[PDB]
Amino acid sequence: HIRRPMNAFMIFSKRHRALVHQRHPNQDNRTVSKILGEWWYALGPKEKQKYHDLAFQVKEAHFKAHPDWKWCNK
DNA sequence: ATGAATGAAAA
DNA sequence: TTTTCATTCAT
Repeated sequence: HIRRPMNAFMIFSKRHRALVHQRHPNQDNRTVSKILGEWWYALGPKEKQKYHDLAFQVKEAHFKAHPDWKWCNK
């Protein structure tokens, strides 16, 4: 099963979700998601375009390690 | 034990 | 609107 290439904020979330959870004691993982969104807005273009470069580099190797793959929504 | 909903974005 | 990750919470 070929899954979609990760977004930029998806990579961000993967790298910082645990952190947000540790730094907001026993919160809900949806408030964790929200705070992750806040962190993403408050992030400087400096690293935002780094996560963007990461998303590009994952996307290329997804469009070549899987030829003829489409964004199919049922 | 299985599904819902929280977040950004490219499609 | 859909879905990529993750996961508490609700069912």
